[PDB]
Amino acid sequence: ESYHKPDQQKLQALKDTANRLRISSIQATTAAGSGHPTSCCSAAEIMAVLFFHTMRYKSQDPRNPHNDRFVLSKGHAAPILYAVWAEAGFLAEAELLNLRKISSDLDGHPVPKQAFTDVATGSLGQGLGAACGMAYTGKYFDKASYRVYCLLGDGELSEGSVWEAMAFASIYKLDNLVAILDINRLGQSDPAPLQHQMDIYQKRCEAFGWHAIIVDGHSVEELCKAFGQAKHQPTAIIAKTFKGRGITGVEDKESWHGKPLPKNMAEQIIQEIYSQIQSKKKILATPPQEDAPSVDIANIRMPSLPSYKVGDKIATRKAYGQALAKLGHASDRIIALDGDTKNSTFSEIFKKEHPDRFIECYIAEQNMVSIAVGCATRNRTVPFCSTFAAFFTRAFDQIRMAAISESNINLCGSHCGVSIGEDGPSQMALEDLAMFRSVPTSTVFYPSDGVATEKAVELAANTKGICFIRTSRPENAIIYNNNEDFQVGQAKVVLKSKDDQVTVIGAGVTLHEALAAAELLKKEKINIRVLDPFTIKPLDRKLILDSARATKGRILTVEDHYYEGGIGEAVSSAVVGEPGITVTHLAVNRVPRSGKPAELLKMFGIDRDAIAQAVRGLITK
Amino acid sequence: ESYHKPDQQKLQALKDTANRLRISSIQATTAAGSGHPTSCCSAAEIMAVLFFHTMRYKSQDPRNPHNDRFVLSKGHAAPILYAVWAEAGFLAEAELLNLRKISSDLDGHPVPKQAFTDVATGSLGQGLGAACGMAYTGKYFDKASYRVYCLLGDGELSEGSVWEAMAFASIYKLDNLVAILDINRLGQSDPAPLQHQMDIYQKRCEAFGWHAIIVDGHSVEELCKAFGQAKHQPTAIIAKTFKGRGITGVEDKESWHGKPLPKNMAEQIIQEIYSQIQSKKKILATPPQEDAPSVDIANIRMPSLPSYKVGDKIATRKAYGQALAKLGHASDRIIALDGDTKNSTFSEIFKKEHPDRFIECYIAEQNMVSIAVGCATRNRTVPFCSTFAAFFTRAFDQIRMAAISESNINLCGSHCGVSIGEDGPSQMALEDLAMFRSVPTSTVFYPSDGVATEKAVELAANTKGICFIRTSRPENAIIYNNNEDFQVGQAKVVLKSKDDQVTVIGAGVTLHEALAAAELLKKEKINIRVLDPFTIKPLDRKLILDSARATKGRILTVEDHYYEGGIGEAVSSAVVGEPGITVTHLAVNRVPRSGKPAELLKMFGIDRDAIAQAVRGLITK
Ligand SMILES: Cc1ncc(C[n+]2c([C@](O)(CO)[C@@H](O)[C@H](O)COP(=O)(O)O)sc(CCOP(=O)(O)OP(=O)(O)O)c2C)c(N)n1
Ligand SMILES: Cc1ncc(C[n+]2c([C@](O)(CO)[C@@H](O)[C@H](O)COP(=O)(O)O)sc(CCOP(=O)(O)OP(=O)(O)O)c2C)c(N)n1
Ligand SMILES: [Mg+2]
Ligand SMILES: [Mg+2]
Ligand code: NA
Ligand code: NA
Repeated sequence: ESYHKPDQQKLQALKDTANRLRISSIQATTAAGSGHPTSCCSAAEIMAVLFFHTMRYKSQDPRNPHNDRFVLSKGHAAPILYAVWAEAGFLAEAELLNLRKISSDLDGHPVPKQAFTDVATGSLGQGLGAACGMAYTGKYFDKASYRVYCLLGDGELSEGSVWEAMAFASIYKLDNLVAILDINRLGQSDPAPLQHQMDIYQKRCEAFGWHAIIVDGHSVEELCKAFGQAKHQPTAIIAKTFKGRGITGVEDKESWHGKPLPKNMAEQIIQEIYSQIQSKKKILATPPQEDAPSVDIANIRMPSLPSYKVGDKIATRKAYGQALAKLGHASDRIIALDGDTKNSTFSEIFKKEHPDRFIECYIAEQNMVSIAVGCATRNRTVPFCSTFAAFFTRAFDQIRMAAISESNINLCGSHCGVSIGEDGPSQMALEDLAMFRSVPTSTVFYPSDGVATEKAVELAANTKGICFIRTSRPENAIIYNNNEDFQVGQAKVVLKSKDDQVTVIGAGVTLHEALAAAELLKKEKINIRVLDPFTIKPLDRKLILDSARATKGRILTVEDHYYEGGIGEAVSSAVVGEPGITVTHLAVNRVPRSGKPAELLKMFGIDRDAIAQAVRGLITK
Repeated sequence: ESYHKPDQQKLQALKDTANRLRISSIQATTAAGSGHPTSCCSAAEIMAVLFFHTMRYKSQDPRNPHNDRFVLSKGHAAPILYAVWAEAGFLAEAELLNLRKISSDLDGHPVPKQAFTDVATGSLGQGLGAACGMAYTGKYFDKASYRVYCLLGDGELSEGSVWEAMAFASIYKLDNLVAILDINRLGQSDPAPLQHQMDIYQKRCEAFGWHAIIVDGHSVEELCKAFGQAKHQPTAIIAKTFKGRGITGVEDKESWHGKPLPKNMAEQIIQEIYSQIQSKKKILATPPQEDAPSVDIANIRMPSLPSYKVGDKIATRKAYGQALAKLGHASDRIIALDGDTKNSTFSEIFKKEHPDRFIECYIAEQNMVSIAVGCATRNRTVPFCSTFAAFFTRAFDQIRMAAISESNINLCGSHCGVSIGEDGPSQMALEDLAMFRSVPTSTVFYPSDGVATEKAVELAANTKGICFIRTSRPENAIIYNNNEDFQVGQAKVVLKSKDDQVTVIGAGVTLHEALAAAELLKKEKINIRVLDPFTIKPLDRKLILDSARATKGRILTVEDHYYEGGIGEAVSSAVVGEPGITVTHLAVNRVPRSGKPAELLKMFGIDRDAIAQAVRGLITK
């Protein structure tokens, strides 16, 4: 479709639109008594041109799969996003004045309870990565005509996650992606480092493989023209703007970030702005080409039961890769992402079988999570991203924001605990249960053998929210029949007798250490009940207490994790006050060190001998 | 001091050194059965030239404050670091063969139990930020002649944290810093994105303000020359290398990252390499100019007691800034860092009073933490870094690695919980207690008024490990006398009577809600004991149980945090099994939303009315 070169009337209408957007941003934030009108005002021409000249979308159906995508990475400009959607006719204009109220959904930063919002972006520097996932999906998966536009602040460009996204987009040739940089000179508490050194922004963007265009960000004509030419690269529109543009005496000034105008001032400024508006008549949105495919929404089922033999040995990290590849044969919706760790996590098995649905994200965990979030938007794909669980700590803010975004992504973190052995603590995940349990939409799977791992992958695929699967480096025996039924929130008793003296709860390597401890103790005529949680969150509280009532009220938890936030604390929190119920914990008490897996389990007090000694001390207490 | 231009004999000795380093890296990793010899071999000439021509250091005193610093950012090249320190005469050569053993300190990645290691770097992309802190300290604080050298991998350069550090170094004119990029074409599981496109690396470095020099990374002469010229910019030595250099048939090949040579192969390769060595005679290290100043090690004490009046109102975020500024008058060792949030966290007060000791880190939380770690190395400074607690999640891997680095840094995170109100959940820290409690060297302060905040700052300054202070946005009454004694691990009973029916544990805003609940309940002739933990980690278990025994065994915890990993779980874990002891929790059950602070405390069930209802239900249970 050809560029429609605007006439003066259309340009004036875009100017009028921009000024209406300024007025609304001021009105809403003054009414609220909080917000960021000066951050809205620098972006007003950009927003007017994108929404009312460049982009193609259904104004009454913002989530429509054919629409261009817009990502407001500088999320504190939310009032101007709300204003554009009122201008487009989707929101009632009166509702804008209810910004930030508990009675409204026009919250302080954008969130997906709003139909026009796909991802939450209030933590700066994350929007471009989500936009990259949307664009990758558009070009390679949907193979559709929609474009993706992402508006960033200049201070925001200090976040390294932005530059990971920059690099991703040029690696993957995202010529359907446009980044708009609101170079308004100022951050929150000082000028942004580069201020109005436009040439340095351009050099940085070009060095990272983008086509970079410097524009006057307050010229609707320059913006129309720059937006109106597609490229064969991701394109950066580097817009020179003034913070607080159009607010006399505030434009280009410090001390105004995140400060609303007092009511007397708002009135005077609004009259000034209003005097610039030539017509009240609004521009209409233009709809998209409807070429996005149908996506099925059905449950995804493994093509057959697991085919692992009891007593065979496999690491759960390898079972993960096998299971993911298997599920990829059952649904084309499954995609896999990994951060240069595919030979360690075994996501390489998926890549071998389904290369078109594997996304190499390189050593860039923050961006990987954001790509996954973007790919999951509008239910276009079912992403599984993997790395070492330790390195998911690099992406905690992206994971946190993924829950605020109501995202359905699946994360598999390998190499948990000290049982990795010789690499040492940098590679050892000892805080990942704490981290993922604190994510409010999470389900935490901790499979203890290959069968449980395959079942966890299948369950995760069909579970909403942030699903985490904790996998382990060493090989462990298969203990479950292939036809064992597994469910979220259902634990398994893997050893029991009628005279059990303690219920021992372990998972992964510590489940297997608990089973070996049981063999040790049998020597001593002491029996223990052994329970495998399967999911750490939610925890099968009923089976845990039923078990504990069978074993004199005594529970012992043993985990390859630090004491805080893990299995022991989950169990304690679930059962505290239950009469005759006691909980004793074994976990890792400090930063570990290198050695063989068995040696470290011993050093840190979570192997078979430690468990046996804790059981004896309970019995003799 | 002039460059000493090496003769052919010196160049040959550097070549011989490089080849000795290759042999040792192979021997050690073959002996261990794990490790990364091909990642060592690409760096062997770089390491030989740095250690035996360019840098100045005391070989027998690696921690000496006058020494040049070396940071191995690509930490999996640890065997070659160990080999250089054996070559320099500090380590016994036999010990190299004990790599990765539980009987050795030559662990899989470098760690500060090694005298020659300042920061742990096994999580890629963090070393350059630590190096920036070291260089900033050298140039601006110590005002000393030492230089800082940081070796990075090429895959590693995909981490956004690297680019934050790149930008920091050019902002702050770190002309005493050199980054060496080991452009060996390959990452772990595939070629690095840019492969041997040296010109693109150069353009990226130059765009970020560095002086960039492309060299043959296997030419000792080119390396000597490039290292031998100081600049007025941070300098990037962009070294074209081959992975596995010198290992015939492995050099430049895929499928060899992190794979040791089998013993038969090692023998053949080592003989080949050894045949290239012209002399066994080793080069000696050259010592530094001794111009680093003396740093005192004494306790740091506030110059006076707090001067806050009971019943006055102040937010703990503002008390933090006031307290930090005050302590800065007592010791020149205190430095402050903030990520473009100084007007929100009130670290601006410190900046006003002590501008030379404030480091603006911009919107780059990962790098901020790494700068702090680097500044704290060798005890040169006592850093306090601040941002919103929510945004510390962006830096969790840096914090995790800071504990592995045995670092003494202080972190103050503001804007905790839903009590911030209108910005919404992107800004609300609801997982920070979970996160910081999981850091094994942490102390977690949660001050409930301005007096407690000042005492927490003072205590943190004098406490080893990762200290976290959780501050709050809204103003709250001062409840403590200025002369109240505070200690790590000591809680306070702030309300008690002889007929108390429940012990209510709150902190920050929920302490004040618990006190208002107590006033509500008094109406009903119900008294409650109210306990302020002060530190969440370590928790005053004794006072909590003594309190609970006075209140019919009943504890109620109330927190502006998610359920997992916070105060309620800490308390439960501490007291589970204690007879007649029950714990009931109130916390935030899901992602919040915008509204007034009081409205959100109500919506999420953690305000005075929620507490009063939970107390009544205990009593009537
Ligand atoms: C990852 C990260 N780090 C820091 C910040 C903080 N911050 C912003 C806000 O969080 C808004 O999103 C902040 O203004 C709060 O509302 C302040 O709360 P108070 O309680 O103090 O009122 S916005 C921002 C600066 C961004 O500058 P630019 O990128 O240049 O954008 P522009 O406004 O100039 O267009 C900072 C530092 C966040 N949010 N995320
Ligand atoms: C933040 C982050 N993300 C990923 C990685 C993984 N990784 C490395 C190692 O972690 C070593 O530090 C990895 O090799 C493990 O030892 C493998 O464990 P196994 O159990 O599978 O044996 S190293 C690395 C690739 C780095 O490439 P370059 O930067 O190019 O360096 P070079 O080797 O070519 O010189 C990756 C992805 C870590 N560690 N950190
Ligand atoms: Mg700005
Ligand atoms: Mg490499
Ligand atoms: Na899922
Ligand atoms: Na401290």
